[PDB]
Amino acid sequence: SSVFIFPPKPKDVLTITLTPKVTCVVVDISKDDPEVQFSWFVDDVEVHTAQTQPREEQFNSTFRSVSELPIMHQDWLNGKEFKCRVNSAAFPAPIEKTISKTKGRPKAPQVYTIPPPKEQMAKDKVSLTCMITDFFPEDITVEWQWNGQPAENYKNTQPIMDTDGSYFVYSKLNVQKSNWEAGNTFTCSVLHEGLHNHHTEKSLS
Amino acid sequence: SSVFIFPPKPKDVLTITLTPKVTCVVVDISKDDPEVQFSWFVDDVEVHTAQTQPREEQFNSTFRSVSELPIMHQDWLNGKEFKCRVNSAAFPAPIEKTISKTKGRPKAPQVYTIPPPKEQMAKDKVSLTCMITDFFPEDITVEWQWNGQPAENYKNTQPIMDTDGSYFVYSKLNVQKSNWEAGNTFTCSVLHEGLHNHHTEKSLS
Ligand SMILES: [Cl-]
Ligand SMILES: [Mg+2]
Ligand SMILES: [Mg+2]
Repeated sequence: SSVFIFPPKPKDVLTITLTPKVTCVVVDISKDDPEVQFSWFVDDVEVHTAQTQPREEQFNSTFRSVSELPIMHQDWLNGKEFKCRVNSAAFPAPIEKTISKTKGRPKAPQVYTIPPPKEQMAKDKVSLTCMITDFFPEDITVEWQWNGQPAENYKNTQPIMDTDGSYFVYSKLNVQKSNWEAGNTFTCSVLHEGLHNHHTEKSLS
Repeated sequence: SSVFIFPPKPKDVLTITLTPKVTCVVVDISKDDPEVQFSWFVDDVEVHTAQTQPREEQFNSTFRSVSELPIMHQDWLNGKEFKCRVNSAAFPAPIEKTISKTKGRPKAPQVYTIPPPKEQMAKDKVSLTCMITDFFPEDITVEWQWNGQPAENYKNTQPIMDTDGSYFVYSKLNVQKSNWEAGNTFTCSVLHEGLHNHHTEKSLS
């Protein structure tokens, strides 16, 4: 069992009413292993407000242990370091994991939308595209809105670093024929620390 | 000299990187009056992180004294009460002022845009309109964006309470002829606690 640590949801970090949290996970544990113990520190000073989930059997019959450290929005943006120190019997020494915002001047992303390619219109299931470029750091949230309501039928590619140090991402929203030309409006909502108001919208029809 | 207290900028309250602040002002002071002393409390417990400006001569030759209490975003949204207690020699007893978010379930505003009325197109200076309705509480920020850059040539009416308990606001963006039909894009950016992502955009051309 190897330990992983995850950044907070970019959306959570930017919305005052949400609660950003750092996540530590010990996956691939043997039903036989003793419960792992977690320990957290914010800038090398231990904190005691984390909550660790019970323990859940995953898809490969083994388990995972999740621990969440709720944090302050500002601490993530100001670059504080978050350390998860996990140990147990099945570990000679404890494993330590670290994570913190990528450092550098934030850069605002360029958000563009793309209506179905000329050649796809011939199908009975098309796809709208949101093309987000030149942002930094990589933390970003991209979602789609049908008219004004959520849309769960979309996929975002993981951010990739272009040659120049910035990142890009594509979001693909699928829509069974119809809708597109004759129908409801489609909006690409992006949240990033580099945007004016930290958020922006672009819509298609 | 009567004392006033002002809510934090709605935009400040909602953007994690901005610093919302409560403002106390003692306007109409006589050049002869002794410097007023301020005192703050958050939920009846005094705080000592406020900063009071020196003292500035206003438009009617008299002066004003401004004191700002930086606060936490959450405290404003969670309904905490902010009290400014000001005294001095020119005051028998001290004056106390209170302010805090209006209480009730937040309601999301409906944001619509209006292109110049048919009858105004005949002029060499038109006006775009952003019509925001059904929001609650009244704290809101409405701004305009020419393409993607700020616009300072706009006016927002103060929010008004409709019959049903909600509020509405109109924002008027003026644009010297041209632009409108043949030109750059105009966006109405609104920030409110009741919106998804706390923010939204509507554009015209
Ligand atoms: Cl926001
Ligand atoms: Mg099983
Ligand atoms: Mg003078």
